[PDB]
Amino acid sequence: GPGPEDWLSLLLKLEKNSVPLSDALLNKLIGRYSQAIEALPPDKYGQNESFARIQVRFAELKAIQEPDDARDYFQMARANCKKFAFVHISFAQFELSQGNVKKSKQLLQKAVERGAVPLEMLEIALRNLNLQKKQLLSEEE
Repeated sequence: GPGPEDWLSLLLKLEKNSVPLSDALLNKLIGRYSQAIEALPPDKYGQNESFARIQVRFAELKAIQEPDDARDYFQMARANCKKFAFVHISFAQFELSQGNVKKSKQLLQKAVERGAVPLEMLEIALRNLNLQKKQLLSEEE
């Protein structure tokens, strides 16, 4: 069975081929991400960055499709991929978008306390939250 890097490569190609986006194409994409998650045991991949990207994208797609039921998918991604700062920032971004500023800050502070990496990404996110910006992270690379 293919690993997370092979699955992510297929999933990103499907996202590129799902333009212009529609409800039907969004449902198809979410379905394909669920198939990757069903095929990838989290106990083998907790330290895998491509696996963290798969779990985060599923949660982000669910936040578009049904924001009132997306929290559990961010909690799953954080439970499985806690090492990566971008996982915690994605959850904090979701909370911020829902108007839960206090929860967004607590998620970022807990990630700093628990040593999610890289630290710099978390400091930028905390600065942007304190500056009252809508996005914790801009078009960053």
